[PDB]
Amino acid sequence: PTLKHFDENIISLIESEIMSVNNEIGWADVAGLEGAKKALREIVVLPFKRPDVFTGIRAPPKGVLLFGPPGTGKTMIGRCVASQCKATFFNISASSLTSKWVGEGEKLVRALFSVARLKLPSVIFIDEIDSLLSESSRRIKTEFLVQLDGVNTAPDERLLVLGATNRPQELDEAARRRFQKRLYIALPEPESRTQIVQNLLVGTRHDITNHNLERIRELTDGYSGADMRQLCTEAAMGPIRDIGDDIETIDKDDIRAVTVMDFAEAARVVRPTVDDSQLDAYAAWDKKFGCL
Ligand SMILES: Nc1ncnc2c1ncn2[C@@H]1O[C@H](COP(=O)(O)OP(=O)(O)O)[C@@H](O)[C@H]1O
Repeated sequence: PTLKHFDENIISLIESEIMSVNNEIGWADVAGLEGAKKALREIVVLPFKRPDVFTGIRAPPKGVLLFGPPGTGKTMIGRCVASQCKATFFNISASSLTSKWVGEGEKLVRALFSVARLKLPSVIFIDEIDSLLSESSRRIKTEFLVQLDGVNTAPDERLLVLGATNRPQELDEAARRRFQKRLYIALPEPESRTQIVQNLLVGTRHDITNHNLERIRELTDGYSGADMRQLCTEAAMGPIRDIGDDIETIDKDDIRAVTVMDFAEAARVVRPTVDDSQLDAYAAWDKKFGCL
């Protein structure tokens, strides 16, 4: 707290639950997405590392839009991107703005860009940004565009706004225009899905074999990484449900290992959250608006 003065509660709200700083966390736990990984590195990381090189025609975009089905790790992708540029991270939802924090919001959208503005390099992550760019809602939704044109008005500032959306087909020309680059973050590849599962099972007693991984991969077509997590929780319930009344007395170590059937059954309960008709409406939007 210094050099600036809004309600001193706004500032705290930022230090407390927007402002974040994570060092040297690479891509860790973000599975797959090689395409997008490459691009973010080219368009944001490299530029933040060498602003002496990336000027003139080699300037980075000030606005990148990540879009795709929900539960594809978009918010963490942002956290890693920030971590590799050794940048101050600012995570914030547009719903937290247009509901949890209204009236106060417009004053906060301002203070956000001010803080960011002096923690350079800074990365501002706005989740569900399509709501923000579509009432006190309008008062805020305006201050926002104000704030974000300013970003396109300071030349040598290492300040990127990173916006994420599950509903890109919901952004008009003037909206999409604020985004030089537009990255499609899509559902886990088959091999990605099983890496997730392996992360999620660490610390849980299980007999999952590589041959099993393959069966799981086989019946988790269309699953997001969030579904995969749902899957694992449900699968882990198998042992739990085999008990009954010993439950309150049983040794946790005596709990049956998680097995492939656990997943096979789990899969029957936990189904993909994305309708095939949507994956197309994404691919269509992407090939006509995305940096493919
Ligand atoms: N590489 C990945 N791609 C997609 N989802 C992942 C990945 N790694 C982990 N997840 C799962 O996704 C969930 C959170 O997704 P999130 O980062 O909120 O995605 P989005 O911002 O696209 O909604 C976590 O519970 C996690 O288990």
